[PDB]
Amino acid sequence: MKPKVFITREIPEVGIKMLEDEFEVEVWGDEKEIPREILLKKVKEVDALVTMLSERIDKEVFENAPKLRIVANYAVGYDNIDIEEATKRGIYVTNTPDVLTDATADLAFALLLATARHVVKGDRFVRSGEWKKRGVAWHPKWFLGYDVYGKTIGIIGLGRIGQAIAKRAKGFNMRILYYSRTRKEEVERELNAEFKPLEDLLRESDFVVLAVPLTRETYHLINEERLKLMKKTAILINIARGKVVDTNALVKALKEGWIAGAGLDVFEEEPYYNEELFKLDNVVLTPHIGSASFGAREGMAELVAKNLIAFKRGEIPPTLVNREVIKIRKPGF
Amino acid sequence: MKPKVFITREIPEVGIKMLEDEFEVEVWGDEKEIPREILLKKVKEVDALVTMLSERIDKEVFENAPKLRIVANYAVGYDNIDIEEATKRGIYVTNTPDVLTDATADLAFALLLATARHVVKGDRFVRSGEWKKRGVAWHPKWFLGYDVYGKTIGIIGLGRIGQAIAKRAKGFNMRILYYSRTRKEEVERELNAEFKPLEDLLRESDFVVLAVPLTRETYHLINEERLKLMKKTAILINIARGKVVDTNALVKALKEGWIAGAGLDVFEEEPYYNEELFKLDNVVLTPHIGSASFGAREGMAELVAKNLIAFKRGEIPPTLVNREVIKIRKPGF
Ligand SMILES: NC(=O)c1ccc[n+]([C@@H]2O[C@H](COP(=O)([O-])OP(=O)(O)OC[C@H]3O[C@@H](n4cnc5c(N)ncnc54)[C@H](OP(=O)(O)O)[C@@H]3O)[C@@H](O)[C@H]2O)c1
Ligand SMILES: NC(=O)c1ccc[n+]([C@@H]2O[C@H](COP(=O)([O-])OP(=O)(O)OC[C@H]3O[C@@H](n4cnc5c(N)ncnc54)[C@H](OP(=O)(O)O)[C@@H]3O)[C@@H](O)[C@H]2O)c1
Repeated sequence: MKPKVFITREIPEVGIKMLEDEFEVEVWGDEKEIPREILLKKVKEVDALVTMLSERIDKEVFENAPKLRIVANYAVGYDNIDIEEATKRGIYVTNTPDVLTDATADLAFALLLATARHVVKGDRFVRSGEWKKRGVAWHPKWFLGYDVYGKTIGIIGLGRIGQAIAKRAKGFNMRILYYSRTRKEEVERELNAEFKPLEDLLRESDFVVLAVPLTRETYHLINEERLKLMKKTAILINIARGKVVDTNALVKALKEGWIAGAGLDVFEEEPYYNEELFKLDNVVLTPHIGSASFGAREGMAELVAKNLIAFKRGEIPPTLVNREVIKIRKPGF
Repeated sequence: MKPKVFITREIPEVGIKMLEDEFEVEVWGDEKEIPREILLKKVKEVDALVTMLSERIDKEVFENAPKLRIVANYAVGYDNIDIEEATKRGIYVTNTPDVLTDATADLAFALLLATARHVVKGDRFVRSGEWKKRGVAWHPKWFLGYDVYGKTIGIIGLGRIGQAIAKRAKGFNMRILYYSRTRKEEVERELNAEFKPLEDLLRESDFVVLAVPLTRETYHLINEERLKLMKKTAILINIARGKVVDTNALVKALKEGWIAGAGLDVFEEEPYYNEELFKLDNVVLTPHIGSASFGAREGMAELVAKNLIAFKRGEIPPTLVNREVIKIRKPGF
């Protein structure tokens, strides 16, 4: 097991064990992200690298790692890596798609429902004792929320996660609108999803769910202008990336009644704190837990081991991101 | 509009307006439940009565209401009314089924996902600034929750709400088990739901959802013995009636790890406070808001008016509960 690999955070043990007999494994042990200073130092003799979304694996990193031929991100997204600079150095970059799809769609719907029906607020009300204090049991007009069944959901990014979200929406007999770079008719057919230019999707939707990678294009896709297109009753759900939304524009819309509420799993800076946003009652927040299900994180761990182990054996990584590097160099150490 | 009617709480105005031109409408205006003292006094000259879940419409009430010939409950459940004593006195009792089905199923699934994925907890963590304070952005083992998609759900009471919940479960490709008093083949066929004696449903389900009315039989159906039957990974969802569950047994199961967590919308006493339960992080609570969607509450108001207006025109109420009273006396004032 000559191949050296450094994992920047403690992923589920199943992945670690899978790599044991094939690699010399070292793993960062503190919960907080690893300081760059230390990282630059630990990547000197490594062949493989397993990083997290929060870590920025740019050019400076690839420089201090002369022997690094593969970087397996422990996420499906990969906007934290400079994939262009890596394809140049013949460095393979993998990710973990599909294994975390259901957990992320499951969380998107939890947010949609929690926001639409005020579960967080109602919980605080009960748990704090306030409900008991008030002496009121049940009231016709208390915590009135929005209907979900039969409503129109507009998925922005009908990819692996987007499609999973649409499959669930069918269970809520929703009318499914979606905006995406292309139209895959076999997908439109199976899900009964209808393409709509972004402006139309924003105008006709009761729930708008973001599920696109973060790129130059998607950066601030949801701005103060597009926020005005949505209905005053619509709710926005973001389980994509924090920067796909203009927080300031969003905070304005919520305070100004442009839309009804928001469920946010991601933010422009993580961790995040914003007194204004957090004062709001029509907002539900979670600390980037989209893929946090026992099953998903375990599957991610196993998929990363598969990619690194296939690369060892001179094979194209099952979930290789930049296939254009197959040319610059072939699989191996 | 000779007929007099007294609504015990301010239901959506659309219902009041519908009755305004056919009845002499009076409505209790405080938000807290009307004191019995005042109530007994207000029902003296009333022909119709519109009550809430919170009010106990027993014999003592039917007495002080010599003209009262119809009590429209503003709820689908009716365990708050002494239906027996009413059918005796020739008093028609109606409820509001179907109009609130979707809102309750929607809330039931919202609790399911929020408990499974720690939504409430995650929000407190983010909102309180604690997440920012700790310095960790994203961690492989943080807030790990349970998968929903593909899992097994056991619906106890496959009625109007139960079936709605099963329709949504299909959206999560769940395997649907269900315990109920009878088996309706056409329903099993449409939902792909499989009957299972209560005991098997409890051992095989990852999510147990209660949707039965409160009765002698269902009283404390979920006790310390049946809770031991559930998986240590299972989650219990109660959107039925607080007393269908033995809170004490539940609190025990939760602290002891007999089951993973609970999502509760109803309680044995409302409003409710319980320091032990509320200290728990694997419990999600909401103040009996199951039917609190704009559409549901509005449809309930309109349905109650349709019932009262049909009874006036000498017709059998569309959603008449106690049909055995059709004999004791015909429809009218
Ligand atoms: N919150 C969490 O815990 C969590 C968990 C997992 C993933 N995520 C986020 O979810 C993202 C997507 O995940 P996925 O697996 O579903 O990836 P994916 O399938 O590759 O992407 C989904 C869709 O985004 C579309 N898209 C890309 N750029 C677009 C643009 N400019 N305009 C419109 N549509 C665009 C893609 O269309 P085409 O492919 O046809 O161009 C694709 O249909 C990840 O990249 C990550 O940022 C968050
Ligand atoms: N939390 C909220 O905000 C909220 C909102 C609305 C309603 N609710 C509660 O939900 C209850 C059910 O609503 P629904 O419209 O679905 O009523 P439903 O359709 O009349 O009843 C649902 C099911 O319960 C079954 N059942 C009754 N007794 C049982 C027993 N002893 N063992 C097993 N199954 C039994 C019934 O079977 P059978 O057909 O064989 O009798 C039926 O299949 C309401 O009565 C109310 O208590 C709560």
